[PDB]
Amino acid sequence: KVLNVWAMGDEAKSLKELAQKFTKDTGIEVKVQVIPWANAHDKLLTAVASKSGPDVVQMGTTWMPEFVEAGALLDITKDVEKSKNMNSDLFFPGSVKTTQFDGKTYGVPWYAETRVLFYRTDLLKKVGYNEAPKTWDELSDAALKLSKRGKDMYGFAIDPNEQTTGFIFGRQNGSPLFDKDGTPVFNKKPFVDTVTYLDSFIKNGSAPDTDLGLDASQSFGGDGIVPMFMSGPWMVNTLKDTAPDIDGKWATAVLPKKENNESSLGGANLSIFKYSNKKDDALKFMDYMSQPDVQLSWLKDTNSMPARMDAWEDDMLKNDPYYKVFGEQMKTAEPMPLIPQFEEIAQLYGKSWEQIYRGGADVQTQMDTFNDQVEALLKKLEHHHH
Ligand SMILES: [Zn+2]
Ligand SMILES: [Zn+2]
Ligand SMILES: [Zn+2]
Ligand SMILES: [Zn+2]
Ligand SMILES: [Zn+2]
Ligand SMILES: [Zn+2]
Ligand SMILES: [Zn+2]
Ligand SMILES: [Zn+2]
Ligand SMILES: [Zn+2]
Ligand SMILES: [Zn+2]
Ligand SMILES: [Zn+2]
Ligand SMILES: [Zn+2]
Ligand SMILES: [Zn+2]
Ligand SMILES: [Zn+2]
Ligand SMILES: [Zn+2]
Repeated sequence: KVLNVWAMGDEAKSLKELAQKFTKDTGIEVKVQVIPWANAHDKLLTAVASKSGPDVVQMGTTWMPEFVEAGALLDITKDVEKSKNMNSDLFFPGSVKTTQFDGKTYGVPWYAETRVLFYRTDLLKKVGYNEAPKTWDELSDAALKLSKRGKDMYGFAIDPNEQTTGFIFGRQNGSPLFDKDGTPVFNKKPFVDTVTYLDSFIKNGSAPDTDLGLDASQSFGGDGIVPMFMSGPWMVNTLKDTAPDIDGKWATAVLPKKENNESSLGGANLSIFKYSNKKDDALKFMDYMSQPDVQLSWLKDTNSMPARMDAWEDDMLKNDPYYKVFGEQMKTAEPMPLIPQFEEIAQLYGKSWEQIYRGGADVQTQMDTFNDQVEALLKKLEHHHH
């Protein structure tokens, strides 16, 4: 009788609260189970293997490729086209891409995350920039200048464990990452030149090449040791809460442009488990969560940005100087390639990046080795294919 909803994390307090309001509204009873992130993969596969699980599941966008192939997620194409609040035109195009496979829809975008430039407005002004850097040459130039402030002063952070960063810059320089035949092209000139460009901030001392052990407040606040970096919407909240000393001294901006300035697109979708016996009630719970005002309540309780475009007509987003920039970036942002072993490929990239920035490898030779590893990884599907 009760609609089982799987949410991911340590806590699902805010969703329980919206689920209790949904129940008061619809007479639909909802039980939210909290699945720790390090158990969700195997928990969901177990549900598939046992043809028994929740009715609605929170799906990280990068997990969609594997759970669609695994048969975990119901084809809801027909149901969402005739819905009020779940139609694909109502969501950011990149969020929509994460739901669509062989022309079919396996979920509804719920909340979206994209990566923007965080910068110290006073520090950029100091080195001659009235606005955020707008191009790769400016990001390079502004960062080298900021690094000459002092001994352990920097200009820009390249996070060596951030999976998106390499590929976001690659696409900006016109790498498609995989060609039309699915062949990896990490060793071709648009991607190789991108990695040379990222490597230049390390070699020139404008990006840290070790773990400085600074939290965001410590690195970005104060004198602004690392005065520019890239992050998601969660960092707005963190800076306001942990670095009040820099109030009115920082902003977000859209990423600097090369051929384009497009960012990554991630977050979560709501999907129906394939063997749900309550599809009707699942679709009703999902359509409530797709309503603009619920997306805005969710944003207030958890700072997750709406995937529903109409929510962005609210003043708390439209006219917020931090979040409006995430809204603009969202418009053209592109999910990381939606294949089941992307996270492995991100990881191989991480290692190659390390061999360059730390071990001084040649960029072209190292990208040749990386491209060969991706090819090998793709041939034998050791993980995540079904
Ligand atoms: Zn919470
Ligand atoms: Zn080109
Ligand atoms: Zn060093
Ligand atoms: Zn807060
Ligand atoms: Zn609430
Ligand atoms: Zn408007
Ligand atoms: Zn585009
Ligand atoms: Zn290492
Ligand atoms: Zn060379
Ligand atoms: Zn192996
Ligand atoms: Zn894995
Ligand atoms: Zn394994
Ligand atoms: Zn897997
Ligand atoms: Zn496959
Ligand atoms: Zn399987």
